[PDB]
Parts: sequence; structure tokens; C-alpha cells
Amino acid sequence: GNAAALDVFKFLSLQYQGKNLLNWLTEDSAEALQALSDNAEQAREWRQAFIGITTVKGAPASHSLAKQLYFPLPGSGYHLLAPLFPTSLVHHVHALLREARFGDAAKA
RNA sequence: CUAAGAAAUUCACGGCGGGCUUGAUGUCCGCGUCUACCUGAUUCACUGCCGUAUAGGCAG
Repeated sequence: GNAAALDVFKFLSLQYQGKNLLNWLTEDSAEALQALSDNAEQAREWRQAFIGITTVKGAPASHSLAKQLYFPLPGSGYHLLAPLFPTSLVHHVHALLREARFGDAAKA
């Protein structure tokens, strides 16, 4: 999304009590939905806004510039199989490679 | 029915200034290489004659 809009993500990435405020907003809790408000229904619509950062917006779509690749089924069929780029897996493998190449226990 | 399908890197250029690598040196003792064979498979497609012949035949 927008790079100037990442203040919401820096606000959601806080580890205030023992966990993220995101997962505190997923489950029903008394400390949740009451700290950030003085009205009830306003806190409900703020929850339904703030929990929507993990929900896909819009109809499912893969662009013409995106990749989608037929896969033959065992009987006579095909599935379209549009693959996406795993940025979390690339970030995990990239962190593993930087830790194995540049880490303190590797430099030792 | 292929991480499918698509694509102009390109223009120009002074690397050269200079130089002592030197001395010195024990390679060295010793040694069983034997054994046994078909080059011959048509392996020399030859030399010459009659004929105008390259076509064809003939002699040794």
C-alpha cells in the first residue's frame, strides 16, 4: 500500500502487554475495545476497521501481467494456478542467509 | 497448454613516466628385465599383342 500510510502498521506492530495489538483485536476481550474509546459502537466500527488489515479487499483477481499456468489433472482437466510471490518466505530465507553469512556465531 | 505471453544498453575515450634482484653450494651409494612367436592374408589387377578405337578380344 501507501508508504506514507505505514503509521497504522507501526501502531499495530506494538508488543504492549505480551502480544501484538492485532491479535488482541482478533479475540473478544474486556481490555480490548475499551481502552481506545469512550463510546461502544464507535469502538465496534473502529475494531471492524482495524481488523481489516488482514482481510483481502475486493474480488479475487490476478492481473494480465500476473502469471497463471495450467496444471493438468489426472483426468482430462486443468486448473489455472496463479502463483504469487512469497515475501515472507523470501524474507525468512534472506534473514537465514544473512545470519549464516554475517552473523556473530558465523564470523567467529 | 511451459513463474505462460512481450522487449534495441549505447554514445565517446592517450595508462606512461623510472628502475643493478644479488651473493654462495658435493646429489649419491646399489641393482639380472626375462620368457615365446608364420606378416601373409590369391596382397605384383602385370607386361605386351590384334584393332581406328577409349568398344571388344588375345598371349604368358
